[PDB]
Amino acid sequence: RGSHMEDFVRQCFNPMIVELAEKAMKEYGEDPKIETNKFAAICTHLEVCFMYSDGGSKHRFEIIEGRDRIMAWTVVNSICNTTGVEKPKFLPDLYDYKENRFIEIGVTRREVHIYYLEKANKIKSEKTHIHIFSFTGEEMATKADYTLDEESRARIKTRLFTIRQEMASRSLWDSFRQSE
Ligand SMILES: COc1cc(CCNC(=O)c2[nH]c(-c3ccc(C(F)(F)F)cc3)nc(=O)c2O)ccn1
Ligand SMILES: [Mn+2]
Ligand SMILES: [Mn+2]
Repeated sequence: RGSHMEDFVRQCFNPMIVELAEKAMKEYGEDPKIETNKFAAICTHLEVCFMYSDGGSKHRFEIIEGRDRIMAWTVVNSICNTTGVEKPKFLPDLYDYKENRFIEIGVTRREVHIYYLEKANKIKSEKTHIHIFSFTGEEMATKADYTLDEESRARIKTRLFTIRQEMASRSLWDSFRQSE
């Protein structure tokens, strides 16, 4: 199954980001060859998480996304057990040592409010931080604390819009938006 979407996502994203997305989808029983929109979304979320951890100081974050399930949970346990913070029900994306909390990164093709409320209804023990970026260039964070510098968030927003543009130039953006 040779799709324009798959070749585009391989030309658009870092080879390592691509490999991590592939491993994560296959672990979840999904096929990147034939479920290509989801492959692109997973790559995008990955790159945003990495970009985000690159903001701030150097020892600041611990990266949870992009690991295998078992080691990601091992790090989450080490975090909770050394810092005393409650253990979250679901695997988050990062941990901020500077503010001592987990961070849940979201990336949506819809309005950021709906995505935020969705991600908030499934974490009832609401001690973790939610930060949502949209494809159109806005964002929303818990208690209005956007964690990072303005320049770092701006780099992320520019990147998401460049992805969206380049997708739309190949007429793949419509199928991507109308797929979430
Ligand atoms: C959810 O199923 C999955 C899950 C995995 C590994 C664990 N996942 C996350 O931790 C995660 N996953 C997503 C996500 C997943 C799929 C889509 C899709 F495909 F619908 F566009 C969009 C967002 N967003 C996040 O913010 C986030 O933290 C691997 C594969 N599939
Ligand atoms: Mn995650
Ligand atoms: Mn996330």
